[PDB]
Amino acid sequence: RFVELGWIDSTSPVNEQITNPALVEQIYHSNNDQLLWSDLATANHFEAQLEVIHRASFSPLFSRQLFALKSYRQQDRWHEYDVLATDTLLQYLSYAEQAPKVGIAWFFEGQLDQPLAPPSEEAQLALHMAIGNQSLARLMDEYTPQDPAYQQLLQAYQSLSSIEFNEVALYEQMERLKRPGDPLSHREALVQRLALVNLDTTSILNDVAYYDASLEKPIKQFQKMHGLQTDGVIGPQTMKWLNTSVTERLALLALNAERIRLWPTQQDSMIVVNVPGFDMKYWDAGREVFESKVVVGKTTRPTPVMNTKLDSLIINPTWNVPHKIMVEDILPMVKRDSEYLANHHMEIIRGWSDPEVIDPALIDWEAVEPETFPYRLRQQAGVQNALGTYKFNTPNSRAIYLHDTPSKHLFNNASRAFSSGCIRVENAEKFAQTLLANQGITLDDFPVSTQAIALKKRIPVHIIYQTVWYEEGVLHYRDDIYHYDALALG
Ligand SMILES: *C(=O)[C@@H]([C@@H]1N=C(C(=O)O)[C@@H](S[C@@H]2CN[C@@H](C(=O)N(C)C)C2)[C@@H]1C)[C@@H](C)O
Repeated sequence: RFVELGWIDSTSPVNEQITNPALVEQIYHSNNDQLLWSDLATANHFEAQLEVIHRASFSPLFSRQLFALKSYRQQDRWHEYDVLATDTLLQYLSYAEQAPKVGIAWFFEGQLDQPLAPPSEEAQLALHMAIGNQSLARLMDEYTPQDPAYQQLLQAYQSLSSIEFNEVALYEQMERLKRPGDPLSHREALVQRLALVNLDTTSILNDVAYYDASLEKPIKQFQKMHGLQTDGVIGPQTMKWLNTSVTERLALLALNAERIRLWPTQQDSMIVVNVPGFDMKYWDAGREVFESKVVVGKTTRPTPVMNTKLDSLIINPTWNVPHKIMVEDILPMVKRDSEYLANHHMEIIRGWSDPEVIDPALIDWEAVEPETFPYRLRQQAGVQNALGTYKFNTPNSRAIYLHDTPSKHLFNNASRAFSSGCIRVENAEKFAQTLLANQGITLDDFPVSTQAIALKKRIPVHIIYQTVWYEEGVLHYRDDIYHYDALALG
């Protein structure tokens, strides 16, 4: 009924499957009712690009279209294929344009289940042109992030895609742990599985019945690759990653490539925190000037994906204990431990406006119900302050900022989801120094007390969620700390 095309019949399912009949009609008329997709290499390139979106499991919309396309192809229904491909490429183009704007909706909040708006005029133009110059492939590639980050993940996806269904024995072992020097049953499976992730297995010795030196370094860099303690020990966490299928790895790659559409371009001066990587990097004038491990929010108080700017830096910050924390977390502990306040250098304050220190002794602690308790808590400046020596002020509606910690031992863990959402920074001192250097700010000597310092040039802070990324020659994988890789894996 609905698609007014001469060479498509009325009862074809394409009439219901198509999103923008109007715009498809126009394109086909402008090209004298000719097929855009009769070149195989071109259809295959576009089916490949939709497999990616399929595996990433974030768009039932594109999955529907791909199944339908793949179904028209198996039956040699090349007229129906042609028109549905054209409609689906319009969607791909809306998708390419909209993700950086509003893609947070599809990858974190909800999903791309409903047809997108048509693409911009600029895009419809580029398409018309591509149709005439027989360069649809170039058009699709042009509408992928021109980011080496993207292309490195796609390169790896393409390699692994080539060997998806090569069966490879599951790596097994007798005991839950297995240390250098122990007997080793399944050496073949283990080495095959180190190879899957393109670790160099060439120097590993053959048919040695034990976990020898030749295996230590490959195992330790497989561990590093997966952000695990490089202890050399084949335990459950190692085996989880060793024994992941190529299907599972391609899904991780797919999701993480598509996620790079969200991440806001790249700036010369910029700060990136990768949550599941529990790390962060400060670029300034094209240069990586600083990197550091961080602690991010716990699963229950997660660090959200967001973009803000670093406005100012506080040296020797006092910590104004927010209400929610005082009421639930702190007052009930001072109600029992009558030494809490003094140990944590935490003084009682009339109000944030009226900063009068009240001695804890002037208070009927039996009498206090935390919910209604009328004064406020303020931790004095110091090394043992919850914010340590440095607060990094990133003002935003969610009250998330970067700060030093006194609990520097927590950086020793592989998995660093301990905070109430804020981001604790190892080597805050160096971070402070490089910021001030690159702002053209000097300090005649280190301040006695609390010092606010506004940045001349505010830096964008991007907090991303990236479970796969390319860095110094190699592809890193990380556990799905906050469960957003959920659908990709099954
Ligand atoms: C940021 O997360 C909040 C602020 N920053 C820190 C932090 O990095 O965790 C917390 S302090 C810590 C978590 N809850 C407190 C607690 O459990 N007790 C028993 C005192 C200590 C702090 C809440 C916030 C400003 O957004």
